[PDB]
Amino acid sequence: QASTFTNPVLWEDHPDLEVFRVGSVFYYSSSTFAYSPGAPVLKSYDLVHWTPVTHSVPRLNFGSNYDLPSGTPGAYVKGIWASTLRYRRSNDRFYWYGCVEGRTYLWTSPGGNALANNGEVPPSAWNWQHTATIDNCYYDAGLLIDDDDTMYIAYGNPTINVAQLSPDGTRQVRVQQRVYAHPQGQTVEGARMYKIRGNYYILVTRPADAEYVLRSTTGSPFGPYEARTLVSRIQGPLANAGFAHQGGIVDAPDGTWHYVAFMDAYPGGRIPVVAPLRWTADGWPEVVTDSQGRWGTSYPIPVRGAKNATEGLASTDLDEFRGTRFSEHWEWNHNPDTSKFTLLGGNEGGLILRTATVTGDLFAARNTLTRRIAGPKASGIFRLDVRGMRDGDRAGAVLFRDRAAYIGVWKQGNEARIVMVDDLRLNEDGWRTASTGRVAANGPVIDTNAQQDIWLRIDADITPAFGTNTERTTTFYYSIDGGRTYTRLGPAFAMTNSWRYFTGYRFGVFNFSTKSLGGEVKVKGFKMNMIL
Repeated sequence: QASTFTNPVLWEDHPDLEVFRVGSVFYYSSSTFAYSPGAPVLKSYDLVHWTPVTHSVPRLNFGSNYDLPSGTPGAYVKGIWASTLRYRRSNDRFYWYGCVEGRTYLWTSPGGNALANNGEVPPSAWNWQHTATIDNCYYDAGLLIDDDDTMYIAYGNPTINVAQLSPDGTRQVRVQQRVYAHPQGQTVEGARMYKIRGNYYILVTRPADAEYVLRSTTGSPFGPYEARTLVSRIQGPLANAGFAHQGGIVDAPDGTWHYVAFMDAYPGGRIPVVAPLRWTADGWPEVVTDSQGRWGTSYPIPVRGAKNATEGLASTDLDEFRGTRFSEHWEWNHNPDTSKFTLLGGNEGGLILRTATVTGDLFAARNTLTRRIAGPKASGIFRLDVRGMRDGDRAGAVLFRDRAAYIGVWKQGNEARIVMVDDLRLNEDGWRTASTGRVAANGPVIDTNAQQDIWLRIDADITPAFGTNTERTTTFYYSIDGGRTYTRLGPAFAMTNSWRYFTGYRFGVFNFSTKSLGGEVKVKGFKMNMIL
């Protein structure tokens, strides 16, 4: 058995993390902006091996922009920002709170008696429902369920506030403003709140390079709070990925604490790293560094020999869209038009994407289905049947972000042709479309037999390059011999290192029309291979 682990623990974009433990299970909640479903939950038995198990927000309920009714700016880079999740033992219910455009939304799910089953939730038990809307802006919320079952939320920017909730968690009953302000006027945010051995602690970030630990000086959850540095511009564990910051702390079954932070590993996104904590005699947590004062590239494993938790498909497992619902790896760009896709299900599987939007702009198209890229290098392959495309349809495999490119098929009259398109751009100023794309290369006309089984492959390099002037490249390929041989199409595509869109690069499949609705493609399957 492995006795150590290496950082990062998961090389996939899961930002604004919250972590906690129920029995033997660790849970991890991340932010997802306008991707739908939102607010994924991952589980691990050891803080190292994570698997996605549910989403707290099955359809984004924050207004009609989230349905992408009429093109950009839609709700791009709005939606779910840093939010919070905890498990309530007393009623066996998970509570997810997230502030979206000035209001805070509560989504809850029963836990299938998790408290009594060592923290396990049966897959069939998850059932997330919109439970309340609180008309308070809990920006960068951190929920605490206190030992007496009173619920508190720390929040704010650039100073921290603490609100007390009603017993059912649906309204605010008390608030203390400005429980912490930095004495040199520095901005703090990213609150996570804890009750630990009789005391209240709040973890906050100084964006985007430091984490401070606050502790209540009075013993009251309303503070006031004083601060110590947890990390500040710490080196490691990865180069060209900004600094470890934000995240949260959690204890293992053996009682040892750990700090789970994330790095700005653009162009891949923001990815978790883990370090042990020790506690000073006066009750402050400190990061255990390597012998050189760095966040270690490797540490002892927090929990040893724990079977991984194969609850559904792994990130790199072939997915032929079998059974009743999407695996937890998939999220749509904005809420999907549910009338325009079909998960066929059963042993054969297959996903039908009927065109949902008439547009010349990929960023305006409904029903683009996306998933995270695993780093540092990965190949995403989609296998399609495109015989059902109609005149004016465009469909394919997209490397999806604010600067995007795809390999796809364009159906014009009775001609289906493979194309590579680049220069698909959203303006960072307001997220309106800047460019609807350039056909960088034409591939072959494909006959009906090739249309029946076309494989489109994206080789993405997400090796961190944040804060450098080196842009990583992605290359595109197609196969019309059943995935045996691939042909490179088009130039290498340079990827942006910008943080402004927040979400990392993703693999996606899209299908829209420039002329009229009616056509469809079938996605037979997707596979991600790690490029070693």
